[PDB]
Order: sequence, then C-alpha cells, then structure tokens
Amino acid sequence: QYIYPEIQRSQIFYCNHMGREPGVFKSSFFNYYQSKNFSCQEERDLFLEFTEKIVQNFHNINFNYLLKKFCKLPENYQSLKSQVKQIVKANQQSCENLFNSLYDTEISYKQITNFLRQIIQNCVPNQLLGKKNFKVFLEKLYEFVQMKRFENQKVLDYICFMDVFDVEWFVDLKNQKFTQKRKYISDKRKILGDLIVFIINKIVIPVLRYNFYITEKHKEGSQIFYYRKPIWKLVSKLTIVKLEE
RNA sequence: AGAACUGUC
RNA sequence: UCAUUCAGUUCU
Ligand SMILES: [Mg+2]
Repeated sequence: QYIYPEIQRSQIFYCNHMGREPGVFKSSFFNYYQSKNFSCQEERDLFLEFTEKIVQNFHNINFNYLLKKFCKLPENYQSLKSQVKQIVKANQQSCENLFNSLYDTEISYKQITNFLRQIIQNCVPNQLLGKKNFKVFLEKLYEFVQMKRFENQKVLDYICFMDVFDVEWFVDLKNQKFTQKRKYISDKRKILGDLIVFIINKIVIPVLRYNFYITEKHKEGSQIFYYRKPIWKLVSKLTIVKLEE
C-alpha cells in the first residue's frame, strides 16, 4: 500500500482576505520545495524545471479578464457598492434587502470549474502529467468544486484513471520499465500522486481561497457557495455596521 | 474629486 | 482591468 498525500479542501473555505490584484498570495511560490518519491537526482531537476516553467506562465495569466469572462461581479455591483457606502442610526429593513442582493451574487459550480480549468491549462504544461492524464485531471475538477462541505477527493480516484506511461519525463534507472513494470507502475504512481497534490494544493486551492469567499448557508445544508472576494467585502462590511443592530 | 505606485492572512 | 478590502506613499 501507498498512502497518497492528502488533498486539503478545508482551505478553500472562509477566507476573508482581499489582496487587491488577483492571482493568489504573496506567500505563494508564484511570487519570489518538497522532493521525496523521486528516483535518483535527475527527476528532481526535471520537476524543478516544470515549476519555474509554471510560475512564469502564471504571471502571463490575466486574472482580471479571466474572472470577468467566467466568474463575474453582478452588473449592479457599483450600485451595491454605493448602497453599502451609504449606511456608514437607521437602515433596519433596507439592509435585509441589501444582504439578499449580495448573497444573490453567488458563482455557479460550472463557472468556477471553467475558471479553474482555464487557469490550469494556461499555468500548467501538458507534459507534466502527460497529455491524457492532464485531461483526466481537468475533468475531475468539477467534482472538486461541486462537492459539499466535509466532502473531499482522494488522489486514489485520480491516478486510477491515469497512465504512468503517459508521462514522458519520468526516468528509468538501469531499465526496470519493460522488465518488471508492476514495480515501475508502483514507483512512478507515488510521484504522479505528488504531482496531482502539487497542482491541487499549491495552485487550484490557493486560487480559489484567495479570489473567492467559499462558505455554506444555514438553510442550504452542507452545500457550498462561491462568493467573489469583493462581494464578500461588502457583506463583511455590512455585518460590521450591525454591531449595534 | 479624478489619477499613479507599493505592502499584504 | 468585472474588481482593487486593509495599510502606506505620490501626482493635480
Ligand atoms: Mg488609502
């Protein structure tokens, strides 16, 4: 047995921080790590070459446009921003209608997934996971978004639909590939899992966390909703004026 | 009031 | 650039 690294999906929830311009954090490797299951020292350099290849294309990604295209602020946002710019010893009902408009602005699972897929396809090279495996990875992203609170994914359900032979940059020490490949699959699946974790944990999740406030409603059960960071800043700021209530 | 830059869960 | 909270600086 091999226990794959955990996908941390609890990170996407309840992030209040707005960072001005989009494109994740300053703490992320994207702005200014772990090698284990790799064979020899050569694979580690090949992985490091993809990572620096990855961060460069990331800066070429325009998050302002990709958001606009996919996950879009409401057309009344300016009016919503204006109405919260008011109220700051009255305001009782009108705020209730103002909260109903802000929470109305949730972003659909398909929207979020199309956004994520667009980020990954631009950010992550197709040669990293291999052509067919990269396609399997992108398809599985909708389930990741759609899934409720406390619902998670396992790397086990990723790799099992993939092929380790689709990865061309994996290296073969002293040729075990065609001799015993039950072993080769066993060793390389450990690396492929680390790559899947890498994309999801260090890219997909921090993108979602940073740009969106993800939570669940009391009335909606464990089902989760994606709110735009600016929208939630309005909500958060409209809750603060309720300090009196 | 318009505009520009920078740090950042 | 649909947006740009918080903090800090600057040009009319
Ligand atoms: Mg200021």
